[PDB]
Amino acid sequence: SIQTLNLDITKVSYENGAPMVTVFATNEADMPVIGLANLEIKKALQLIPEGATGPGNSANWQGLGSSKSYVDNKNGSYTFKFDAFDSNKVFNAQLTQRFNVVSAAGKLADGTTVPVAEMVEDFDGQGNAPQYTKNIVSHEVCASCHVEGEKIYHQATEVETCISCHTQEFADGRGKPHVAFSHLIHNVHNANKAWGKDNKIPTVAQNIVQDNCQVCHVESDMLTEAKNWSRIPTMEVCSSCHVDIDFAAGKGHSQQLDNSNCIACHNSDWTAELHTAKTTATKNLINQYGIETTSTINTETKAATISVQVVDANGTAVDLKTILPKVQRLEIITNVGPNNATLGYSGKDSIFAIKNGALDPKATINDAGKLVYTTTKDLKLGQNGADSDTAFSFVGWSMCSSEGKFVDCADPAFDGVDVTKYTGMKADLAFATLSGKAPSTRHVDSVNMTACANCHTAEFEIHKGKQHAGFVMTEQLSHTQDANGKAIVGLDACVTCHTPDGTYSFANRGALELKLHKKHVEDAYGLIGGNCASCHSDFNLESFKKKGALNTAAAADKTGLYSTPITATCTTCHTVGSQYMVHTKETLESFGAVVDGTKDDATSAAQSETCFYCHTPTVADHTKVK
Ligand code: HEC
Ligand code: HEC
Ligand code: HEC
Ligand code: HEC
Ligand code: HEC
Ligand code: HEC
Ligand code: HEC
Ligand code: HEC
Ligand code: HEC
Ligand code: HEC
Ligand SMILES: [Ca+2]
Ligand SMILES: [Ca+2]
Ligand SMILES: [Ca+2]
Ligand SMILES: [Ca+2]
Ligand SMILES: [Ca+2]
Repeated sequence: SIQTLNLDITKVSYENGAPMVTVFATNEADMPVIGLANLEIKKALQLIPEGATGPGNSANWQGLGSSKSYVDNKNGSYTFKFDAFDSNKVFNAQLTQRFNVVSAAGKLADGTTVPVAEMVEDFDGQGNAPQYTKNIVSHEVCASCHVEGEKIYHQATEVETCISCHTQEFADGRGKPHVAFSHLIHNVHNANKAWGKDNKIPTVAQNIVQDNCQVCHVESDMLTEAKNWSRIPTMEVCSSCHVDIDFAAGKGHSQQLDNSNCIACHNSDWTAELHTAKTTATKNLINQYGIETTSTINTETKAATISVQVVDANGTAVDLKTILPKVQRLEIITNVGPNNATLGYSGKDSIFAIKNGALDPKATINDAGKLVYTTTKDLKLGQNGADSDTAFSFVGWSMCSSEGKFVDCADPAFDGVDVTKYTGMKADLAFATLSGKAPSTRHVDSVNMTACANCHTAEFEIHKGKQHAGFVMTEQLSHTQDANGKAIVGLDACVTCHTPDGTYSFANRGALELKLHKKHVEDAYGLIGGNCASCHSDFNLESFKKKGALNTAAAADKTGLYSTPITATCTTCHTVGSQYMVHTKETLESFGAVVDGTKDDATSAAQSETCFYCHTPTVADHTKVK
């Protein structure tokens, strides 16, 4: 019923001794919410300033108590009192005061569902606006990866709440420096030491965050202490990833008995630059060059000719001969039928037109300076309906590089394993038709690269390594816009290899409709759970009408097994015969499905599934049935 619960602390009065704190609660339509039964001041705190506990030391939140004692004022406002405020007798009205207010998800008496809500607000010692703050990060950055509104590890859903409990005082009281939040947060994302009573090595977190400070530390003229990540070096925080130094013993570093001198040597400019230098340099290299690609079909040979034009940052022609010795790889993959690929993985046309500065004999650089290549595999154009009139070609490429500069590829046999020696560049996509009519294109309206980049960054070099140059996905291969006129960067090019017939093995669930789900349900569940909205804005259920069979298994003789397309898509996570699927194979067949059968049988029955008579999935709730 209630979609968003907003909370504001509207009044703080110390006239009776302890503070009386009034909270106003509204819904998404700014209407007052009456009847909250689980509202609480989870923490009352005050701010010991930067350096007060010692030179170079951080500011600290000192505890003043908590309260679940409030009156519902029957107008959207609620007033708290404290039964035992400041039991430690440390209250100081010269300090900034903070209140952390939480409302548990649940149902108002009338049965109205109410979602969780959390907030903090800061004041001076009389309830006016605060004079100074410790605002370094905000909850929004975590939501780029962790599902907004769900608990992050435990206890709460917003970082300010974690920060309000995991304080220096908290850590000191337990004799455990590592549980102070500014140590913990880096610890749990970095694999140099394990964490928890379970000794978990953060392998997955490390591979996503990659120690990149800017995924959480965003400079902003909203958070006045945002630059603290580089301006306040301390042994307590810096040791979270730098785990082998003993400052006390003077091992692996000069002896430092306190934090008095860290900033004198570790100046802010240096700390900020050093931790961000590699990603900054890589992003600079990626944006040095681009490509613009065309494809045409020879109406008589029915082969496709792909032409690639390198351009500079201003989009000005660069003759490929001039940078050829620095091109590490350029690869071109062509399939047919962008809505239901027809050639399979084994039947696709593919070539490394360039490897380590050298042109393949099948590719040439023409007099206008473009690379030109003509397909050699049977593209079977027009052999499978109107969609098969269209060939689509994916171009990926890389340039050799060292320490932020492009360099010559001096080793023709360089295998691409050492990713520090080259940079994947912006990939491209080109369409051509046998008929000469406009090309068909795949829907790109349900998932796009912007969603992938929330976790992997915009500079994600997909598949970079021994097997591929690294595909960087950008507006270069956009062919449509959203309702707002923003270019959509689709993943439709990936279908060149991620075909309905699978990838190199029929046991991989390689089709694109299955592969992203399989990889992420297996390895990203700790982050995403069942949150389809992590990737999807919508489900394009109409797209199923353009699909045929999808490969779902390998037979014992290693031949391919296939399912009708809706069943195939759902069963990636809901394996037939497992505890994750109630419908038996017999029942699914009674709904028109083919389950791990022949390609012919699955193709014939592809538009015979009755699943959507009952199932009405939306991204908000994919489990919905009539
Ligand atoms: C906000 C969403 C968070 C997050 C991300 C974490 N916490 Fe807590 N936490 C609390 C207590 C009493 C402990 C045990 C400490 C001990 O071992 O003595 C923890 C522990 C953790 C861990 C494990 C850290 C480790 O190195 O072992 C982690 C990763 C963690 N928390 C994350 C208590 C609280 C709260 C008290 C009201 C609040 C709020 C939070 N935690 C919030 C969060
Ligand atoms: C105050 C207690 C600190 C803290 C928290 C750190 N330092 Fe230093 N440090 C200095 C030099 C010349 C180096 C080597 C530079 C380099 O490797 O490029 C370091 C190294 C570090 C590290 C990184 C350790 C690593 O090998 O990765 C860290 C995390 C670190 N320091 C923290 C020089 C100085 C000083 C000059 C006399 C002073 C004082 C400090 N550092 C103080 C601190
Ligand atoms: C948008 C549809 C995409 C695409 C194309 C990819 N991702 Fe993710 N990803 C996430 C996590 C936690 C992992 C596992 C990391 C690990 O186990 O070390 C992955 C893995 C991948 C890969 C494998 C290569 C790699 O970098 O590990 C690939 C190719 C890939 N993904 C593509 C996390 C997320 C998200 C967090 C909510 C989001 C969103 C995405 N990924 C989105 C996409
Ligand atoms: C992507 C660049 C992330 C951002 C931004 C934040 N987190 Fe994260 N976190 C991320 C991953 C891939 C993982 C590992 C998940 C897994 O299955 O291993 C984590 C892990 C944590 C943890 C430990 C719990 C765990 O699941 O291992 C915590 C406590 C945590 N993250 C907290 C957290 C906070 C508070 C963030 C905002 C400051 C935050 N993370 C951002 C990826 C990313
Ligand atoms: C999210 C997964 C983070 C990443 C990646 C990095 N930092 Fe961080 N840092 C994060 C949080 C939630 C906090 C606590 C903020 C608070 O209000 O308490 C911090 C804190 C720091 C600090 C302490 C600043 C202070 O005033 O004491 C430092 C020095 C710091 N972080 C440094 C730092 C560096 C150098 C990083 C890249 C290697 C980095 N952080 C990444 C969250 C996250
Ligand atoms: C994990 C999120 C880290 C935190 C917290 C801190 N550092 Fe760091 N540090 C980290 C990485 C991944 C690297 C390698 C950077 C590179 O690309 O070379 C470093 C490196 C340093 C260095 C240079 C050491 C070297 O190998 O040449 C220094 C001097 C350094 N870090 C200092 C430093 C300080 C002062 C920190 C607290 C403010 C700090 N680091 C935190 C990862 C992480
Ligand atoms: C052929 C040149 C490919 C293109 C173009 C793309 N991918 Fe790929 N991918 C390919 C192979 C041979 C494999 C391994 C076999 C398998 O099916 O798993 C993959 C694998 C993936 C995975 C899984 C990764 C894992 O660690 O398990 C993902 C998530 C994936 N591929 C995604 C993906 C995307 C988004 C692409 C377009 C940018 C893409 N692939 C293109 C081969 C090829
Ligand atoms: C990113 C890791 C994703 C998550 C999380 C979820 N889905 Fe997804 N989905 C993803 C991709 C790359 C594709 C292929 C798009 C294409 O061009 O083939 C899909 C596809 C679907 C579909 C097919 C309809 C469509 O919109 O294309 C469905 C019905 C679907 N996905 C459902 C679904 C559900 C129910 C999810 C949460 C449990 C979910 N997806 C998460 C990527 C990702
Ligand atoms: C992984 C990306 C999934 C895809 C693809 C599909 N579903 Fe799903 N589903 C997924 C999860 C993680 C869960 C929660 C499991 C649990 O803990 O209970 C679900 C759940 C459902 C349900 C509710 C289960 C029940 O009580 O019956 C339904 C009805 C459901 N899913 C339907 C469904 C359909 C029709 C799908 C294809 C369009 C589909 N799911 C795909 C994960 C994933
Ligand atoms: C009505 C006669 C249905 C038809 C036709 C199909 N499904 Fe179904 N399904 C139905 C119900 C009532 C449920 C349970 C809902 C709940 O909330 O408990 C389901 C469940 C599923 C699931 C989730 C399974 C699980 O998590 O255990 C999936 C993935 C699913 N159904 C898929 C599916 C397919 C592929 C269908 C067409 C072949 C199909 N369903 C038809 C009701 C009905
Ligand atoms: Ca207020
Ligand atoms: Ca909030
Ligand atoms: Ca760690
Ligand atoms: Ca283009
Ligand atoms: Ca039909």
